[PDB]
Amino acid sequence: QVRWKIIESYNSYTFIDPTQLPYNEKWEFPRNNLQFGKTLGAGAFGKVVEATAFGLGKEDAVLKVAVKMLKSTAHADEKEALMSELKIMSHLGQHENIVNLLGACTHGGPVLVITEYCCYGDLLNFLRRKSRVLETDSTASTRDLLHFSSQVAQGMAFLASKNCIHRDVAARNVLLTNGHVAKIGDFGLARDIMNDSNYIVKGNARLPVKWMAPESIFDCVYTVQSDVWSYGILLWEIFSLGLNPYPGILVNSKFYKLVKDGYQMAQPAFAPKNIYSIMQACWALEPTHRPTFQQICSFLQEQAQEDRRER
Ligand SMILES: CC1CCN(c2ccc(CO)cc2NC(=O)c2ccc(C#N)o2)CC1
Repeated sequence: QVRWKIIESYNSYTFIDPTQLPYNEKWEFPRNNLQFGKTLGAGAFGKVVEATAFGLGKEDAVLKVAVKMLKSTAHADEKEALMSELKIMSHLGQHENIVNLLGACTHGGPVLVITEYCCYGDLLNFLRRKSRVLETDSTASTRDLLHFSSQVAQGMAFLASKNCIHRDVAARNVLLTNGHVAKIGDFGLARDIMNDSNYIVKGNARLPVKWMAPESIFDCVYTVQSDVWSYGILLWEIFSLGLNPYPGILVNSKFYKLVKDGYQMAQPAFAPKNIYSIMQACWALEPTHRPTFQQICSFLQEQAQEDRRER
């Protein structure tokens, strides 16, 4: 699969899986006080649209928001997934680098999940635009790339503390909001996975193989340490300004043997040695030897301090 999921563990402790048990009427919002705007993006089962929420939250501010919903294509299994996402997001609590849940409309019509809106779009395209610009005729700095890396590492650290796995860590799934601050969220339902060649067919599913840890690919094992590997690939995308992972290499038998054998992409053009060390660490074949997101956060902080010390 490729959706957020609370797993069982006991640093962090799983007292309960929000998925089981019905939903908390604690997030209900007036389906009327919502004016649908432009369609931010759409997928196979649903879509997410921009909108204005009148009187949302304590501060009755009329802030801009994003609204996810299903399509005709969505059946039962599809409806459950949306409710489950809702249940997970209502249980995770808020964080500055997560696309936070703001409300929902589960009565008097189709289910609508309201979350924060990210005015600048996804990171991958932001990166690709700057790089294209590099062949000059706003210019990202090492600090800029470090911040993106930190913000995401912080979001992932938060998820990990809640025993929540992401499963689709990639630059395409990193959004940029005010101040160009990065945020992560479950965007599967609005992801056109069936027609995105980055998602390889595995019979009963479509998986982002180039971003997946070996154990997840070969043993269907998904843990927080699997997400760490994926984060390593994300770092490579960030510091190469958006090149596709394993450039020119197709996903087939050869590929699997390569990753299985310990093959690792080369250091990206804009990554300092220290940052490539993070990538290499994240790509340890043995999950237990990979760093935790907090360890990544603290190391990244050190790189930001030294960079500043340098000015
Ligand atoms: C899968 C894609 C994720 C990013 N995407 C946006 C594109 C551009 C902009 C800037 O106008 C914003 C986007 N999205 C959000 O702000 C947002 C909040 C929650 C979700 C969900 N799902 O998408 C379209 C769908």
